[PDB]
Amino acid sequence: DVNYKMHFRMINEQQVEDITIDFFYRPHTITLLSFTIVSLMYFAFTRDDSVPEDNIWRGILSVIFFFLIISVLAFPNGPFTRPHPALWRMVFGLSVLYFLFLVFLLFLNFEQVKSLMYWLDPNLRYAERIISHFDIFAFGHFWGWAMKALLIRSYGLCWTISITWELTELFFMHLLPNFAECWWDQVILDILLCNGGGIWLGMVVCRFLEMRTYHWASFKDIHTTTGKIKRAVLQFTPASWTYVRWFDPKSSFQRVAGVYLFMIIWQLTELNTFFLKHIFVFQASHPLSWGRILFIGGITAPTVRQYYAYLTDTQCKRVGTQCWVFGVIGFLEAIVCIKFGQDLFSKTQILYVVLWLLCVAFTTFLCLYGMIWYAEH
Amino acid sequence: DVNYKMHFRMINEQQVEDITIDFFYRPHTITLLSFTIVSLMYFAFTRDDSVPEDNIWRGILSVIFFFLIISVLAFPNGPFTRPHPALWRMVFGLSVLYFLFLVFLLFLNFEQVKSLMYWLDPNLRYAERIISHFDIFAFGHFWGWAMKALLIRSYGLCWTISITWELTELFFMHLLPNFAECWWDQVILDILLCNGGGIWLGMVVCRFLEMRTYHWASFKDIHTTTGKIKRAVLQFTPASWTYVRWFDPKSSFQRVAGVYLFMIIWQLTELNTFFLKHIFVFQASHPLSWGRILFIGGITAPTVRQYYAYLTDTQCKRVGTQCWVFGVIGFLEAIVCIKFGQDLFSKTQILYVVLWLLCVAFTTFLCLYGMIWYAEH
Ligand SMILES: CCCCCCCC/C=C/CCCCCCCC(=O)O[C@H](COC(=O)CCCCCCCCCCCCCCC)COP(=O)([O-])OCC[N+](C)(C)C
Ligand SMILES: CCCCCCCC/C=C/CCCCCCCC(=O)O[C@H](COC(=O)CCCCCCCCCCCCCCC)COP(=O)([O-])OCC[N+](C)(C)C
Ligand SMILES: CCCCCCCC/C=C/CCCCCCCC(=O)O[C@H](COC(=O)CCCCCCCCCCCCCCC)COP(=O)([O-])OCC[N+](C)(C)C
Ligand SMILES: CCCCCC(=O)OC[C@H](COP(=O)(O)OC[C@H](N)C(=O)O)OC(=O)CCCCC
Ligand SMILES: CCCCCC(=O)OC[C@H](COP(=O)(O)OC[C@H](N)C(=O)O)OC(=O)CCCCC
Ligand SMILES: CCCCCC(=O)OC[C@H](COP(=O)(O)OC[C@H](N)C(=O)O)OC(=O)CCCCC
Ligand SMILES: CCCCCC(=O)OC[C@H](COP(=O)(O)OC[C@H](N)C(=O)O)OC(=O)CCCCC
Ligand SMILES: CCCCCCCCCCCCCC
Ligand SMILES: CCCCCCCCCCCCCC
Repeated sequence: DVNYKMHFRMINEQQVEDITIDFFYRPHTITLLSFTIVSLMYFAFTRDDSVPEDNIWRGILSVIFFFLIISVLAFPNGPFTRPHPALWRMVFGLSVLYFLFLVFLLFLNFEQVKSLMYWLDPNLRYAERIISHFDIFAFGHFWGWAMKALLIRSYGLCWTISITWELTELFFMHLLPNFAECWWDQVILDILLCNGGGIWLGMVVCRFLEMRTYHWASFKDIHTTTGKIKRAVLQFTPASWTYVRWFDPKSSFQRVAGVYLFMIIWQLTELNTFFLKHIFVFQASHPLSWGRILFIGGITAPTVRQYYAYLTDTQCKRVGTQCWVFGVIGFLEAIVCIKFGQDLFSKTQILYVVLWLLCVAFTTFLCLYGMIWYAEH
Repeated sequence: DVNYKMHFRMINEQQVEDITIDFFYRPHTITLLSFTIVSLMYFAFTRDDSVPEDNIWRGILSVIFFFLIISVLAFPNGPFTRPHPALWRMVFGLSVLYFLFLVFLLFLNFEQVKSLMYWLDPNLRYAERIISHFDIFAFGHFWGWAMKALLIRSYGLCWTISITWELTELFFMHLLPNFAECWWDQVILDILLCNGGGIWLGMVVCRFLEMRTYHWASFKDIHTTTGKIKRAVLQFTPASWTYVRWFDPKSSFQRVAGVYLFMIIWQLTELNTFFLKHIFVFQASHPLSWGRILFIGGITAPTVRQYYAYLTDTQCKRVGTQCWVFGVIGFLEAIVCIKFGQDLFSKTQILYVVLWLLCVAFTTFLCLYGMIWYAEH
């Protein structure tokens, strides 16, 4: 009750501790009101509004910007408080915008969605060997895996997800057999080098952060210029690292089911990315692909932390709002891919779709024994 | 600091006191997660999306519906906690929807706004004596004035703004001289009966509610059926009524200028209503006209109590988020009228627009002496 609302406030709206420069946190919401009104007056009395399409585009951009401002004013900032809670409020505002956009798309038919996508960018309408495969997107995949390893902190989770998803991508070759590819490309380059290296780097960084002691001093008290610069740059780094062990030695059935649902939703997000790219046929270099991946990772970090907090802490009896929104976003992307994807499906074998559900369950069951037996030894 | 955040929480997120039926307040945000996903699955796989135009309409309704659900989870509930804080989160969720809508319109040109309005309702494109003037809108205008009187509790405000607006509504006859009307339409029917009668009814309600003692008991503890029914209907009535006195006997210049801004923004909302009807031609009977007045009426109730809290209590050092949004909405509607209204502007004398600014200042200055001198006697 009294603790419940406080325990949930530690998941939704984490407060900033040890505020030295009070200027950075004192609200000035009336100044924000004046700024918004004056900006709208300028953009309404000086802008040129003779072109319809550009008017619609700029209106959409302005609506997004001022929804971000409203999110700063009202929305919660998750379990994170660096560099500033306003940033995570803005990320939550983007999450809500995306969730509503996905809600809208479920009512338009395929022709209307295609027309909207062509409106977003008209160019869509027209649309040894080891060394060559490395690219910027391999860099992105590796760094995303590193961030996931940082946030999850379990080899038996990240590796299970990596192997399962790589095998699913290999199995879904029949959807797009035109492209010239081999199993080795999506086995070695991904499981061994990209995903493996990302997981290793993330794990070593998490190990460092867990045993690092945090001695955040006031930016004002520091005297030397190099010290001030170091304090400024180190702010973007986390101020603390929670001790994340998913599997208790005496874990109950509820905890195992929670971790299983976590892994299932992770694979669902990977599947949503794959099938969105497949159905709406934009290249990986297109902003609608890598921008969405970046946004999903930025959502994923606080969502992972909130899901861990809800699953472990027995005092927390409400799931955080960002984790809720991420769950809705993942499931709505799955529904969108289902609804708009019946054209490419011919003789769907869900027998493989059932297959990793047991294979994840078998592996998350060996994770228990692999630790329960190791706990004895 | 510690009190500041606590005191602002009393304006933004008022908590429910003496919770007896805990069922009505226990969150079930995972059940709300399963409800939306299952709801969209039904509307995505069973609905017929062959009509391009009706898909956009139902999509807009769905986005609005699922922004209320997000607003229930995240947005604050103002200074009000009856009949349930969720309702006042949905009412806030409409304010953010409406405020962002006005941000969009400030970039569209007059042809697109008209084209958008005809889309909402295609019928817009084509578009003794005392007893006869009474109508349903006189009922609304009276009850709107009665509702305001509850939240203000001062004759020297509700009458100053009633008198000075009715003369400003009457002075604007030159803008629309086609309609056959006389000065006595807005002199006896409104100033004396509609507005004057509404204020009197509103004031006697406050006189009752302020000296009424509140003895809210458990709904379960009540035994008789008539008592249970009486308790249920009585929930929609307020649980408490704060003693509001705008003018302190020793009021400072910051307080007088605080009330002066309240009087000015009140006219602006009255001025916005008159103009956007005149600019975008639609009659009062249209749902685009009376629908907006009902929404602004519901928005006004928490905004007045948040503005009063900010004005008086020296501990409150942040204006509530609902009072912030209503300030932006009341101004964006004025910018919208200015940008799209230059066609009717021919030889505008802002001399009368300056005129009530002094006339309100003179009357809000006599309100001081009218109370300061009465305080001595
Ligand atoms: C057609 C296809 C065919 C194949 C289909 C295959 C189907 C396969 C089968 C799948 C079935 C799996 C069933 C698992 C049930 C778990 C129940 C359980 O343990 O309860 C709880 C956990 O579970 C929860 O409820 C947690 C919150 C979830 C809600 C937010 C969603 C956001 C997700 C985003 C997640 C993040 C993802 C990040 C991504 C990187 C724990 O019990 P509790 O007592 O509530 O917890 C105690 C804690 N308190 C309450 C005391 C504080
Ligand atoms: C230029 C723009 C305006 C400038 C002034 C600004 C004022 C802004 C306005 C504010 C008032 C909001 C009400 C708008 C009036 C509705 C339009 C109308 O007359 O059409 C009726 C809708 O009848 C219904 O069935 C209503 C369904 C639920 C309500 C949805 C309304 C939109 C969101 C409101 C929810 C609250 C959100 C915030 C509230 C502020 C009848 O039409 P229909 O039977 O649907 O006929 C089908 C034709 N189409 C439309 C499908 C093609
Ligand atoms: C071209 C046309 C020509 C004609 C133009 C005519 C121009 C006419 C000229 C107008 C000039 C009037 C200027 C007066 C400024 C005085 C300010 C003042 O005293 O500060 C504060 C009040 O003022 C505020 O700042 C309050 C919050 C306002 C922001 C939210 C707006 C929402 C409105 C929604 C209104 C709802 C309406 C509902 C209606 C039914 C008080 O001082 P403070 O020290 O901050 O307060 C102490 C308390 N704390 C801080 C210690 C806690
Ligand atoms: C660009 C700024 C450079 C860095 C300037 C700098 O010194 O930042 C310090 C401030 C916070 O200063 P404190 O050390 O009191 O808060 C810290 C808190 N008590 C804790 O340790 O948790 O950072 C921000 O607000 C965010 C700034 C960035 C806004 C995007
Ligand atoms: C401009 C943005 C710069 C990037 C800002 C940045 O990295 O800081 C975000 C958080 C900071 O975490 P806190 O210090 O608030 O607490 C942490 C919390 N108590 C915990 O338990 O971990 O770190 C991550 O999530 C790092 C993962 C990658 C995130 C992308
Ligand atoms: C339809 C319900 C009929 C009325 C049924 C009824 O008995 O309501 C009681 C509940 C709350 O009951 P309490 O007296 O414990 O809370 C009140 C608090 N202790 C106080 O006094 O402030 O009211 C609602 O949630 C109303 C939601 C209505 C749905 C919006
Ligand atoms: C379905 C909706 C039914 C209508 C519900 C209704 O009337 O309740 C809303 C509030 C109730 O106020 P509280 O009891 O939360 O506290 C009051 C606060 N502490 C104070 O200081 O006043 O009353 C008004 O604003 C009445 C004005 C008219 C509002 C339209
Ligand atoms: C949480 C962070 C969200 C970041 C969103 C990234 C989207 C960027 C899109 C850029 C498009 C550029 C086209 C030229
Ligand atoms: C705060 C309460 C908001 C209520 C909004 C009222 C809008 C109703 C519009 C109904 C249109 C009906 C057209 C047939």
